Amino acid sequence: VNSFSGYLKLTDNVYIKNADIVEEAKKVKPTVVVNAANVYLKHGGGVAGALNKATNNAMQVESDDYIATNGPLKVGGSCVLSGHNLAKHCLHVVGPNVNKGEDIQLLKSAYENFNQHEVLLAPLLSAGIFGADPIHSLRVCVDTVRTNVYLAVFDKNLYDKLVSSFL
Ligand SMILES: O=C(Nc1ccc(C(=O)N[C@@H]2c3cccc(O)c3C[C@@H]2C(=O)O)c(O)c1)NC1CC1
Repeated sequence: VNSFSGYLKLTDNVYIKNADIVEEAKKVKPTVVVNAANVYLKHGGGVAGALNKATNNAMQVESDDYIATNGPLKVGGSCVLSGHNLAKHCLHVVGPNVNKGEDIQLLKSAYENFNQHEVLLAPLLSAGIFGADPIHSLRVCVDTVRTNVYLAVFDKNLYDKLVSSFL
């Protein structure tokens, strides 16, 4: 039993809810919140900008030190940093950005990072301003993640479409 509430169950391990992932992290304080990161951990907009803003820019400060030490992530890769006031940990995962021409096959590799954590609060990778089809992202998520994932979808219209079209 866990504290996530009001989710629709899609499969044995994947749950989804129309919710602002920022509001959901503050309320649950999950062990892991996933950020929709880029390779530079520059949290400007979309999900990333929102999570960083909620940390009063502490996420960005920590991220800049991480990059200065380690260099950029790989597309499809991840790193674990602090969850600040939102979660114990933040798993920064880089999905391909279609608006940069990145290979959509990297989306499966990106979701494989979730398998290193037993339970996660997460957004759909590569959706929103990353430019991929969210229906496809959900399919890849279900078919790749084996650990327990609770997906927050900000847009109600999109949430309904994801549920209604789910096979
Ligand atoms: O500002 C926020 N939250 C917040 C959450 C998500 C996002 C975001 O961009 N989502 C993305 C989005 C939007 C529309 C269609 C989409 O396919 C996606 C993918 C992604 C998502 O929905 O996962 C955001 O811009 C801000 N909270 C403050 C009031 C406290």
